[PDB]
Amino acid sequence: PPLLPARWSSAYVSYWSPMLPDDQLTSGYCWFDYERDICRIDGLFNPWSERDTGYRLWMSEVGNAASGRTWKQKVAYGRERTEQLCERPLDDETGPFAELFLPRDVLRRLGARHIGRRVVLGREADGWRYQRPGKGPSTLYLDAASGTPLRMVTGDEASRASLRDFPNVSEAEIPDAVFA
Amino acid sequence: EPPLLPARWSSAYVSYWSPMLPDDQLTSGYCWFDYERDICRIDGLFNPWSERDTGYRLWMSEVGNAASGRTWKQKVAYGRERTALGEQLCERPLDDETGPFAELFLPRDVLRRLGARHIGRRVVLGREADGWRYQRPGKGPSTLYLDAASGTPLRMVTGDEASRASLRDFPNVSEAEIPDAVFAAKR
Ligand SMILES: O=C(O)C(=O)Cc1ccccc1
Ligand SMILES: O=C(O)C(=O)Cc1ccccc1
Ligand SMILES: O=C(O)C(=O)Cc1ccccc1
Ligand SMILES: O=C(O)C(=O)Cc1ccccc1
Repeated sequence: PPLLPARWSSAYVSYWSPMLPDDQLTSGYCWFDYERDICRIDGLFNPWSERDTGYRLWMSEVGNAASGRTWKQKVAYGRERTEQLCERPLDDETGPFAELFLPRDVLRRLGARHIGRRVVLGREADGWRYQRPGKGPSTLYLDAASGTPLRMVTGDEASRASLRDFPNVSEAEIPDAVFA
Repeated sequence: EPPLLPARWSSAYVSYWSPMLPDDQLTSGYCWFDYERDICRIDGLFNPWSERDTGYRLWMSEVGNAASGRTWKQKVAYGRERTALGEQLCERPLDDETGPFAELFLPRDVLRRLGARHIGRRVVLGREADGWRYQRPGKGPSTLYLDAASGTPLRMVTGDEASRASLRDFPNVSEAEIPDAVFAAKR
């Protein structure tokens, strides 16, 4: 069971299997620096009920596993009738952060098994299935050559699951300012 | 007289429409602009995009070099597929695309060269902002809202909001140096 790359950043595409009528397809960008033990994710939050809250949330989250504190910048997009979107930002938020969203050693700590191989985003990929504890199964697809992440499946794709795709992973230097 | 845009700026963006019509999408992504390099990068689900006419929803990363007059697009198609499970999304990378690129999506001097007037101040994204209104000759009006203290972009309005406009918001603009690799134009 392999590690993830020491640092990576990618656009991401986030969706569901199956796609139910109120499921959203979204995008953003994310950064994971495992040396600093820190990540950042910018995008429209998925899932988020506009039905129950009255709005769609855009979020930028900086999760610092070294200090155990996350920081969130938030904007709300509400629907009004005059039919328009009403932008309002919410308070910044902090709270506990036990580990990164994908810990570098996740496949070793949760005892992943190799389920086989799948073409994902036009690349050949290793499927690594592992059980989140008291939460359910997950599959992480790693590029079967470079070892960088292609797709993150949270749940069982055969019944119900979140999917996050990473189409342009860069393993390059991340400037300090990104995690300011 | 209107200001120049910041020499370099990058931000998450949220992209939408006024008014929101049935097929209109709210999307998000990230964008980088370097005016000394005469280059820009935008990553996101393309908005607007006709899934009805094409068969899919497009995610794209585009690098547009106004200096070399060339663009590079990385493309991934998300298609709907009927399945035993109801239906599911199928990702399909398309070929990378290259081609001509005339000018940056938001040129630094755009307010100056297109003769923008100061129409007032407004709070945009919780910040006091200056509104600059101008005409894109042969196309329609625009308003660009700039942070009134820092001069950075906050909201780009393409069209007239009270009838039909696209809105792009920039909630976390950074004036930090942009590493060269961001504009590498390889997946
Ligand atoms: O799974 C997703 O698509 C998300 O919503 C992740 C996320 C986390 C923090 C800020 C924005 C998006
Ligand atoms: O574990 C989560 O809750 C996540 O949001 C994971 C994730 C990772 C990368 C981009 C978006 C979401
Ligand atoms: O206005 C938008 O929301 C866009 O779609 C801009 C864009 C340009 C190039 C790649 C991705 C998104
Ligand atoms: O004018 C356009 O066509 C654009 O795409 C402008 C833009 C600027 C910043 C982020 C996304 C799109």
